[PDB]
Amino acid sequence: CTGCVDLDELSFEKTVERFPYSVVKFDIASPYGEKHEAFTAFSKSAHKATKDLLIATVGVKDYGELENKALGDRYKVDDKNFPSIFLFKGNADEYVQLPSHVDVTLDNLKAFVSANTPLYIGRDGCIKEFNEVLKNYANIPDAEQLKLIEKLQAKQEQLTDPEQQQNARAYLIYMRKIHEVGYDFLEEETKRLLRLKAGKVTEAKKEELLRKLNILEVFRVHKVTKTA
Ligand code: NA
Repeated sequence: CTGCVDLDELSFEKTVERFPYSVVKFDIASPYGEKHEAFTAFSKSAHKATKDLLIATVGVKDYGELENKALGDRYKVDDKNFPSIFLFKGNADEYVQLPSHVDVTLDNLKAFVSANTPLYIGRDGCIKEFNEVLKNYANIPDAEQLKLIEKLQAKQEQLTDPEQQQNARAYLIYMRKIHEVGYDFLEEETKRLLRLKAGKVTEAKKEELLRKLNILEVFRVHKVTKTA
């Protein structure tokens, strides 16, 4: 899958031991289907979020020299019940396995990382360096809102990743609209977005809307404390 590093008997231990954390799916060689697609989606997500996590695959072949059988056997991977998902903590000796009962989904894989490492794969659309300064934005004073607009506008112009540049536009719109009209903007925009999301929409269009809804979520506050 895109971003998934496929490892073998020669590369596995050496590569795992060079990253702070690795998540490895052991499966048949040339895997396919729902769990693999989830692992693919996971690779994409993890990649957008961090550089300290290796996303890797090991394909155990049933043919010829049985490449990677020894590797599978080192970790006692149940080859009657592929795929098997492992998380390694910086070397090939210190690891945890994904319980065999847990469905191999994008959500469950994100959860696996966050339960077993200091790493966090955020929501699609989010930008961590924006989020870290935006807590409680709707409630802070106008001058501090304007300072943050100027700051994140400067950050946006430096953004080199195309998705982050697009997602930054939504952050800025929301920052400006909330500064202009106040927290009522959250409800307005949530209803607009949900009307769209409730229409007949393609998967791509849904993903676009969800990214807007995820960025807008950053602006929700538990309590409105600023005057409207
Ligand atoms: Na931008």
